[PDB]
Amino acid sequence: AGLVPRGSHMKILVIQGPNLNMLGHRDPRLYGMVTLDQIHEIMQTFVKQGNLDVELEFFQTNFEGEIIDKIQESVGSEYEGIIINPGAFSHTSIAIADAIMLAGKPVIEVHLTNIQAREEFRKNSYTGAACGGVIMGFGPLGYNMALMAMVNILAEMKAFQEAQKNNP
Amino acid sequence: AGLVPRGSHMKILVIQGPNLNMLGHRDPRLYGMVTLDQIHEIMQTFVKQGNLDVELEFFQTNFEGEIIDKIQESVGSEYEGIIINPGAFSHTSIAIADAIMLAGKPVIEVHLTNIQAREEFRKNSYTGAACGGVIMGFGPLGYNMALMAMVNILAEMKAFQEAQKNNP
Ligand SMILES: O=c1c2ccccc2oc2ccc(S(=O)(=O)N=c3[nH]nn[nH]3)cc12
Ligand SMILES: O=c1c2ccccc2oc2ccc(S(=O)(=O)N=c3[nH]nn[nH]3)cc12
Repeated sequence: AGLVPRGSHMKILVIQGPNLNMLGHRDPRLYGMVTLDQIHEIMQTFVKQGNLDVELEFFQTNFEGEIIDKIQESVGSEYEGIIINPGAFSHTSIAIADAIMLAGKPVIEVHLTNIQAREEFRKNSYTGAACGGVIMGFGPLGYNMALMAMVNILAEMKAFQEAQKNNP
Repeated sequence: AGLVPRGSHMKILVIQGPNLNMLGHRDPRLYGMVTLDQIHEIMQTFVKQGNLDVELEFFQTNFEGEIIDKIQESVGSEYEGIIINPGAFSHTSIAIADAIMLAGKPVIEVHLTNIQAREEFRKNSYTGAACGGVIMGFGPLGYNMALMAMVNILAEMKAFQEAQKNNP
């Protein structure tokens, strides 16, 4: 008793789906040539500026199967929550949505654009329905909003579980 | 020149739509009896904790027309941005969506629940499509996320407009 110091390395996995790696090379003039690496740096700076004890891991892929593999690799292993932008797969991938459903951890969906405001085929998100919450239309800023939420959620889950939940 | 001290009273209007006033009296056991007034207090505390120079005004109504009147009253007058939860009107009110479209200021939509994860009739948001961005499924926390975003947006709009934009 009293032998386990606190508190948190929170470990959050950020999964980016198809085409996002081309940000700032084709577009966005919409955010003035911000790149995907730059969004990731922005998230790291958010952590630093808040003096938060958070470890971020970043992963981008154009493959549905690589997204599912990555979600599965997190289930047994260390990552406490996932921030995901499945991009265009959000509207079609029942398989990714099911993988999220049974990930056993909080998952937050982010989109750069307001997918509710575009073509009819972009309005549906199977994956969004599986996630706890969805953020859309804030550009890179949306990712910092997702991080703010995830830190709150993971900090409160600990409080409950331990100290309270249990003092072995 | 140099005769106008800076910087910000940001004035943000928070508009809550139908049934939300009954939070914590019928539900949410979903958030343990949090009331609508309590959400508003949470937002005020967010401002205080960040030492932000932000003024919040709160308004709840069960009337579509009162929401439109309130949006209009902001156009000519002082409020720099709107955070809105139109609730069940989101799925049906073209009129509120049009009022948002021409509000001439940033408008962010928030829902407590993940409306993408419920009945088919709740998935559509006319109002969400009109807003710059949408946040759903974070409970009260979503409102603090909306505030974080709005402060960023309004701070950057000033930088541009003034100093840069213009030094009369
Ligand atoms: O805006 C972009 C974008 C711009 C330049 C080059 C590549 C790009 O890839 C993207 C991928 C996803 C998104 S997204 O707005 O984050 N998600 C979407 N879901 N369905 N459609 N969009 C925006 C984008
Ligand atoms: O969860 C509630 C709620 C619980 C107890 C009593 C009244 C309530 O009113 C609400 C009003 C709106 C929402 S809402 O999830 O923020 N927005 C919705 N749009 N369409 N359906 N829901 C949740 C709610």
